[PDB]
Amino acid sequence: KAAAPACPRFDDPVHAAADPRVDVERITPDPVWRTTCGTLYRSDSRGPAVVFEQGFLPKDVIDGQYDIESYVLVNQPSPYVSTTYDHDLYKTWYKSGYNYYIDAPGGVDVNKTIGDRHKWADQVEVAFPGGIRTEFVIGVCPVDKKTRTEKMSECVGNPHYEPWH
Ligand SMILES: CN(C)CC(=O)Nc1ccc2[nH]c(=O)c3ccccc3c2c1
Repeated sequence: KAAAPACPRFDDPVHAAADPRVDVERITPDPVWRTTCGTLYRSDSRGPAVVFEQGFLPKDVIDGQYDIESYVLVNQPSPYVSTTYDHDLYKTWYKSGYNYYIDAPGGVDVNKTIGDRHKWADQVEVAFPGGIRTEFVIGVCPVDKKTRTEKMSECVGNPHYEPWH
């Protein structure tokens, strides 16, 4: 056996962003940034050909909803790309299509920022302001809709993934 090491910390809290125009000072309430570096996940209907080329881009870094509580409660275009600590959250998204695997620094830990008592706390969300560059997307597994399971012989690694710890 061996015990795991601690995580590298980038000076820039949105180092991972695919759209660097995001304005960290407009995030409300004051963000509590994730400091761990385990695999995160994102259920998305968008296909890997697109995600591996572009990364995850947010809907609207300019005029989107920068208030995290508002974004979480009432889905609206925002500067954030949502991910989760929970490998299995894809089972709750119908027509999910894909479970993406993400190894990215930072992100806003939603429950540490707005509390763990709101309606969607069990999503254990990490919100990435400005999204996530493709170099931080490990890969993807397609999801079988009828059983809500991963088609594990059809997982694909992202050729652009760059390990960093
Ligand atoms: C960037 N938009 C396409 C995303 C959207 O409007 N909703 C959305 C779309 C996909 C999402 N996927 C997730 O894995 C997730 C995990 C924790 C919390 C939220 C999500 C999530 C939310």
